Amino acid sequence: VNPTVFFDIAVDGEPLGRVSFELFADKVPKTAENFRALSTGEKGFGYKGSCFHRIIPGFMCQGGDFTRHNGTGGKSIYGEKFEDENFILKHTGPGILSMANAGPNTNGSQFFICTAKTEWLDGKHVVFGKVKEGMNIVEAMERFGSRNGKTSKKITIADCGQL
Repeated sequence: VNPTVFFDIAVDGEPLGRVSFELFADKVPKTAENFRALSTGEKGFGYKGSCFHRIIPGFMCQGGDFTRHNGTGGKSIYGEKFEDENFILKHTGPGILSMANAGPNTNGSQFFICTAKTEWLDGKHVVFGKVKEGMNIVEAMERFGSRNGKTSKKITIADCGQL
């Protein structure tokens, strides 16, 4: 059965809500397992305490950089990077969960939640999940963003894990 993880989001330290994701381990098992193990911190590191450093309304909320907190760091459980598993799944609309990267086969820990349809990233970013509950909480994160991505308040993952 496809695993389910959750984020407890905080805005400048104040609780905001819970976002839960369905990870399509059946279709992208390696990518979904990385994200799952970073949400539980079972490898010693992960997402708990990291932030959403780049939020663009109408585009996507991006986070997952738990070593440099600005988009220049992060690492997977398999090493500093790992390959593109497949591009079966498409960026069909809001709620999609896809992996960020700096070129072919450079996936680490940085993901982005689509707040819109982003079909131009098909074949370039691996889709591996979707928001299951708390899409309202993601839309509340979006309003603390800006056209260039700098957030007006600190959006953090106060807690994460598996359900």
